[PDB]
Amino acid sequence: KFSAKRLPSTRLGTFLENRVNDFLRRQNHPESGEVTVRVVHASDKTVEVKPGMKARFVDSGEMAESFPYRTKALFAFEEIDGVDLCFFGMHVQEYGSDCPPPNQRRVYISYLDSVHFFRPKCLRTAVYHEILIGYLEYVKKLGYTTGHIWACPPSEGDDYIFHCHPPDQKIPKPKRLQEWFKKMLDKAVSERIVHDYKDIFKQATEDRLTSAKELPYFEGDFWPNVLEESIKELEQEEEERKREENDLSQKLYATMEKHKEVFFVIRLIAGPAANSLPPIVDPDPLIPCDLMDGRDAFLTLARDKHLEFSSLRRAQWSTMCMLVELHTQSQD
Ligand SMILES: CC(C)(COP(=O)(O)OP(=O)(O)OC[C@H]1O[C@@H](n2cnc3c(N)ncnc32)[C@H](O)[C@@H]1OP(=O)(O)O)[C@@H](O)C(=O)NCCC(=O)NCCS
Repeated sequence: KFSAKRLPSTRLGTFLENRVNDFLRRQNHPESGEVTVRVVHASDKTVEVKPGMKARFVDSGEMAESFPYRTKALFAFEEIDGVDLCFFGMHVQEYGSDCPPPNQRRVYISYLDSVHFFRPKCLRTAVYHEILIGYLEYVKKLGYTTGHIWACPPSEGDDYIFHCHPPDQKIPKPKRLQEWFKKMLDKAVSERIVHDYKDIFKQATEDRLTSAKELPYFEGDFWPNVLEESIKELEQEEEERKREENDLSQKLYATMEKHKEVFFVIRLIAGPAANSLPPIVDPDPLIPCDLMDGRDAFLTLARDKHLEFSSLRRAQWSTMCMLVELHTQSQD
């Protein structure tokens, strides 16, 4: 059988689904189904500093040329009427205790995506939040100190993870998505999972950040590209001054303040306890899976095989195909 449940389990997946199903049992809703969470990709990667920053800080020996991280893809499924539905997906980047500053003991949510067919409807959002809170709960247990989120909804017609969303699934505007993450984080705060959280601007200020090299630097994130753009801005200004004869940090602080409400810095472990921690040891094995290495492969598979997630029934058929692919691609 190629069911969701028969996908190879992990500590992380097991931890998440157990949290969600305990939550569902507590709600005792007659329409809810069993939820399965599976990590379907785990691999070692590195993000390398782009030219501008390498020139400024890497060649200077002030900053590592690259940072090692593990990427994970995980999906949540719901069984209803004995039928699998994939309804939530998320890719994360995890920077371990071996990672150089400024990235060590940090996790970053690359992207998350959903299709709105969870049953019952009235528990959908709560379940998403339980997945996210459990994730923060879990990495906090392993010893990561900080979580990072870039609250950015997809542009018109773009799919983050699931090809062809339901036409009537509304896409939240920035402010709504922002409030959504806050509600999730506030729950995590009341559960003493999250210590506190701040926008990127307030965090930098409190941390007394003085140099771009101090900003966490993640694969595909907003900040490495604004830094490259900022540096080219400096170069062109320098050229203006050249003609006339014939600060990075202040550019960054300015950009940080401008877009502060989109970027969350989430403190899992703060203060002293964040300083005498054992190495991070991840009990889960690597999980090679070309289909789920970042998001393009699955979008591409979906397009190629016409797997839409645009209705409940289309989503379930697509879910079956995805699962068959995940099962066979694993098999040797
Ligand atoms: C982020 C996400 C998982 C949240 O799903 P959610 O828990 O159902 O919350 P939403 O904010 O989307 O929807 C909540 C309600 O607001 C409504 N809503 C959403 N966007 C809206 C909009 N632009 N205008 C008016 N209403 C909107 C929804 O219809 C929903 O109504 P309902 O509860 O009465 O059914 C989902 O919106 C999603 O998958 N978005 C695409 C990917 C993404 O944005 N990822 C975040 C960046 S990493």
